[PDB]
Amino acid sequence: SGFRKMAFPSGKVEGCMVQVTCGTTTLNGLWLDDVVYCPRHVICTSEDMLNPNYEDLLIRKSNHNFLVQAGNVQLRVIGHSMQNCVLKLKVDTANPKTPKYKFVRIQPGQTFSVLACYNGSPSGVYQCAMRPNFTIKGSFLNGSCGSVGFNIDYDCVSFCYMHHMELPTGVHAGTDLEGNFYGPFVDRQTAQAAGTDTTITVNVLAWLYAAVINGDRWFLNRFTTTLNDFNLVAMKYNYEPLTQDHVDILGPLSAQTGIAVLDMCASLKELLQNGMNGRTILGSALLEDEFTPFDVVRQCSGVT
Amino acid sequence: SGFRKMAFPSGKVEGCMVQVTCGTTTLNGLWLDDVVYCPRHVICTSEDMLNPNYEDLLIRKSNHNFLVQAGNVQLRVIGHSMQNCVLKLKVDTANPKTPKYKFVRIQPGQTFSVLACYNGSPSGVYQCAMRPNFTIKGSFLNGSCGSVGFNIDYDCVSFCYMHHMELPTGVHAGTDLEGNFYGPFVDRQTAQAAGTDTTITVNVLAWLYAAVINGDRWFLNRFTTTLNDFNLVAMKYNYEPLTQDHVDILGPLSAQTGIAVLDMCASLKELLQNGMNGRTILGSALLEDEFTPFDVVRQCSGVT
Ligand SMILES: O=C(CC1CCCCC1)Nc1cccnc1
Ligand SMILES: O=C(CC1CCCCC1)Nc1cccnc1
Repeated sequence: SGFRKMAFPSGKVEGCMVQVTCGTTTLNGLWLDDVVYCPRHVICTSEDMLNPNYEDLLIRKSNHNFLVQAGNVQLRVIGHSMQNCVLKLKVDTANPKTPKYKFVRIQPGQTFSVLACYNGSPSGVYQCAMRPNFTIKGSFLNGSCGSVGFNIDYDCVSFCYMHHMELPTGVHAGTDLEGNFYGPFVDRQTAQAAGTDTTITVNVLAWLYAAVINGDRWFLNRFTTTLNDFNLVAMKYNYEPLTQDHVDILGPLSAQTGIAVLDMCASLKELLQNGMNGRTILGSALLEDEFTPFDVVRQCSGVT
Repeated sequence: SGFRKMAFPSGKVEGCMVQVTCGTTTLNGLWLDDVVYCPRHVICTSEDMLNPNYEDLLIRKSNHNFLVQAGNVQLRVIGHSMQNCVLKLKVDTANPKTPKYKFVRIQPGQTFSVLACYNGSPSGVYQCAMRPNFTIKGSFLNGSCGSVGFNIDYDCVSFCYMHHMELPTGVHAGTDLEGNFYGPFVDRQTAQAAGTDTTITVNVLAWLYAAVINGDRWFLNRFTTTLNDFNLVAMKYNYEPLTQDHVDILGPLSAQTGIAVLDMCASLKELLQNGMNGRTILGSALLEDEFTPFDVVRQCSGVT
């Protein structure tokens, strides 16, 4: 019993973290097989960061200008190329710690573990959601860039996120491992407002199922609702509209708990309309939206 | 910027996790040098678990009855002994992944990372506090026992916690790595009520400093207070009394932010007396007490 914002075990990712230095700027790289993936803003200087001409900047850089250090051993860089907003540095050595891995572009609402890194060294790990507005609410300083998000299916590490920039609002933006930004963000030093952030309704419901499973049930009411009723309430409170897809994905939690999805929606509806009246659910005084139905099933059954 | 309930990178601990099986019961072991540390209730059967005579039970067990498996290779067990509530299984092979480590008994209020494990396999990692009543609010199922808590100072893993039992209230109890329970708990199948849990006041203050640093400051007021005034308010609300020690430890956050500790106490006082009025601090609708002043400094500066 008990329920925690649990991150994936970070060991398989630790073994892939390197330091990347170009001119003066240092940040993190991801060493998989004989390629190191890092943010392309590694090649920038403070005078460039306004509106960097990454193509013109990269012309001026040679394999020898990319200092790649794994612990206390340097990697020889035999190739460099720019794919969208990441650099691929071909090195002469395969990372002997390369886990089974894929590159996956996650969907907003989907969760992942971040291993925050500085100078290619891990500092810690936490679980995150891709916000509906394609931002993450991270813990990232100068030198945390190139830290990656991931999921792990048994032995396969799915890399979904590379950290690039912090918005003036203090929220985080980043790319997939093909260096495509999640959201409209560009790697520049300009004000870039994040759209309206909605609450990930299906994740709140999944978390309400986790609560019931772990014995927090005071919020179960004698009401039901309809997708269309519930969604009128969702709109008001900037929740994502609930679809039959979302309901289908909650089926395992519905089946286990025997609480129909639309009944739980009616619990959610009442919590939105009346607040929590100074009570808590799984040690939280607000509605947690960063556990997927998958996350709840995994943790509540103990998948490894 | 941003602030997260961050766990230590779990890789150094993953490499120490094994499976321990005695009779039918399976749970987790910790393989360091040529010793495997596991909960002694591994030797119990469901008929024993009421009031187990661990000494008499252990008589009946031989080195060959302790099946110790690291991934898909068995360890030969050349010795077994009981220290308090853990078993030390001497194996013929040193764990080649043994990190630098110590065994440290933590103080209540101190935090640590848990790597929850099943069948010697990691499932995930989260940050925890030893509650003032020597319980932890974990995420642990059947087979999670022998999962360990830890801190990491650069390269040294300090093991502080081994998970043993869940109380009927669904809160967790466990030992240091010398198998001494934190708190009054015994490894039996009896109702064992946990004392009153207080809020770890110094950690809330440290978290209030983290909030101010990350730009959440709406709770800063024009008031101050005194240790003795503040502590009258602490009592009412079951906060731990604040001491000069606690104030001394907040000095780095006070100095950085230039907000005297007793001023922040006066912020805390008002939050206790008036609640949060439906606002949030670092994405929380209640007062977080599971970040130490050390934790806040580490994360806000980015120690690795
Ligand atoms: O965002 C920047 C600088 C950006 C990076 C992209 C190019 C313009 C400059 N640094 C940073 C700081 C804290 C957390 N994350 C990232
Ligand atoms: O607590 C028990 C059984 C206790 C263990 C000690 C001896 C009496 C039996 N199992 C469990 C379940 C979930 C999380 N943690 C532990």
